[PDB]
Amino acid sequence: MRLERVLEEARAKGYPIEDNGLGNLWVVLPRERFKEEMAHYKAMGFNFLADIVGLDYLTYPDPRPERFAVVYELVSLPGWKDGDGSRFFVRVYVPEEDPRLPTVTDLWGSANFLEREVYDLFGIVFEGHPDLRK
Ligand SMILES: [Ca+2]
Ligand SMILES: [Ca+2]
Ligand SMILES: [Ca+2]
Repeated sequence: MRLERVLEEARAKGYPIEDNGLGNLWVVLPRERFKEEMAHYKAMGFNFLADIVGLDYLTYPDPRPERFAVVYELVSLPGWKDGDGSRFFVRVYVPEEDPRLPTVTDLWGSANFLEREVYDLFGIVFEGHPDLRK
């Protein structure tokens, strides 16, 4: 199952893993490794980017590595016929000094809309997005 492999790689690379006991898993990626790993997840068969959620930790009581984070919902869709239903979240922290991430619109077509919603809401730039060049 793809999710086993995702977690094995995260453990080996020292990327933080989080669970909520309800079957939801998070892998925290450093911004410097984000695009390479997203491309690897696509190659592994996470063919559906379901969602991107922007987060602002300003005013919440527990310190985080950065003010902002972006969360991606990746899915291996159970169908034709590889694809096993694996689903997990990627979280990447984004510095307030440089609120910027690589686009993944080259990997998933749903990213066009999802990234634009986050840019409009938080001002986080998805560099390379067809609407956000320059
Ligand atoms: Ca969902
Ligand atoms: Ca969702
Ligand atoms: Ca959503």
